[PDB]
Amino acid sequence: SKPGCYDNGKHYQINQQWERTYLGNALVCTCYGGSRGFNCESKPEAEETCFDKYTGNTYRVGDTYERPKDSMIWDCTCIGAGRGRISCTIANR
Repeated sequence: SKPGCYDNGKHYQINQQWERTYLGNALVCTCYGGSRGFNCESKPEAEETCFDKYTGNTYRVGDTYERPKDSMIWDCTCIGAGRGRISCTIANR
């Protein structure tokens, strides 16, 4: 039994922050203890906005917007966050 935070082959102390990588991309990490653990995250850069490479409009992350494409309707969601994860899944109903 012993607390601490082992990452990147280093021995940091709880409540400590360090820089890592998720597979192969920037990814910071913050220790919360031996029980809470740590939650990594990519170099923050203001999360709350889109672009819509399709046309290039402005949409928030807290709002959905359908997008008619082809003979199939989908409900695209401005799931930017990290950058742009606009998920478009067929209508629920």
